Amino acid sequence: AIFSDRYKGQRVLGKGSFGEVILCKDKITGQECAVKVISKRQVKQKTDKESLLREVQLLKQLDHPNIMKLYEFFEDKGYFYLVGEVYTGGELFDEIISRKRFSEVDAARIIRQVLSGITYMHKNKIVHRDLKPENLLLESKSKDANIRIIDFGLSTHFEASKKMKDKIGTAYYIAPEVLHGTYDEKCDVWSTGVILYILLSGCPPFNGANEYDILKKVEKGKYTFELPQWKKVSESAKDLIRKMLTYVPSMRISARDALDHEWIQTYTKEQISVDVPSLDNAILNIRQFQGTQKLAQAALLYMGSKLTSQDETKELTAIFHKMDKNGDGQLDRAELIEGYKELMRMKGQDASMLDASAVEHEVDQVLDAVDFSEFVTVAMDRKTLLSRERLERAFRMFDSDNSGKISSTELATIFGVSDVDSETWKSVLSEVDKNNDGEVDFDEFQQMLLKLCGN
Repeated sequence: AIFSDRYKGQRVLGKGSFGEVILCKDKITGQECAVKVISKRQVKQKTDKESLLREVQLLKQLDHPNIMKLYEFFEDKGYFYLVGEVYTGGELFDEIISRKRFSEVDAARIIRQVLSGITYMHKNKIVHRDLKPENLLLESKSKDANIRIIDFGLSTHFEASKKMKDKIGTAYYIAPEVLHGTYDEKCDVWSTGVILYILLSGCPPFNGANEYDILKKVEKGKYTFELPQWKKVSESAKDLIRKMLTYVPSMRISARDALDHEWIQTYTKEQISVDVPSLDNAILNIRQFQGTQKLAQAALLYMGSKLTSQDETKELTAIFHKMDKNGDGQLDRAELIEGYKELMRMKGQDASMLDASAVEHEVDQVLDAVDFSEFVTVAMDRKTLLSRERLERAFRMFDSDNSGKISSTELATIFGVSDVDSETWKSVLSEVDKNNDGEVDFDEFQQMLLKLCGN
């Protein structure tokens, strides 16, 4: 069976671990689904094909309210397609930052859900390994929505990307034993402990100015509850966190036992809410955390889209250059589709244009922009639109005081998370604005990113 015979792509949902997520629709039943499209060229497998098929077959038979359902699985020469249910509530942390109040009751409800999902998957011998806030989606846009964990069991069969645009955020949550090579399901308890620590304080327990510094702290495994905002927190919560962030995995609490912990039992009850305070400083610090992570990520995706744009601009120009037998006056719709399809056929059938019919429609959207090779320039900047828009929006969102500016200190934090060399971005700043006075506006920030990706 072929994926594109059964599903049509509707909208690009965005970048995930190992590939893009596409909103797709079943061509017969009209059923909407979220499809993760994993390119075999960017991601190599680290297990034989048979063991992947076996795990896929198992996953299709599993069901739990806090686990993203896997419906179907397809493979062609270029891609794996993981077809699952659509959730529209967005990422947990994005919902949390919009709240005005947040308490240990709210935290405990969240963590009980995550642990319930984890406990279930561990019973079926499935480990996540890459659990992080972006893998926690809410089922709907309502309040106190059900949490669905995504990407369970991918880690085992696909080696993670070494491109930093894909690694953003990963270092805070990885269990030390995963770094050293010997790990088991207890690594998911660690990651959840890290997430809980951030929920209650707004700051990562293992932090640093870049990936390496963070990984160094994880590997030593030492963390503290010294920050002022921990005074607001119960001793039971801190005791659970200590057990989840226990270094030696055999001494670390299981997911199932974490569910029976006093903190979970006490704070996931209805009447306790009337005598529990709101963790305002935690909400403030998580807002800062989330904004920073989304801007850094948007910056890297913007640089990546620009490099992809420049690659494809030149490739598509040459394809038409060849197809054209003689001179200009050669913009022929069928030939444009043939050339755009040639561009795609060289890489395969990508996520944004899964079918031959997807290219025809895309060319028409470009032509409907440009009446009846000006086609190339319009075609490419439409692809990067979601990156430019995401960048500016992430910039506005990070600029919470609406000052229009990001400070030098904020740039150091943003580029550190982005793993952009310190001496490099400072040099780029001087070329953009020679007389800058310790801050950049959006255009200046954008100019820096362009220079940081050879433009």
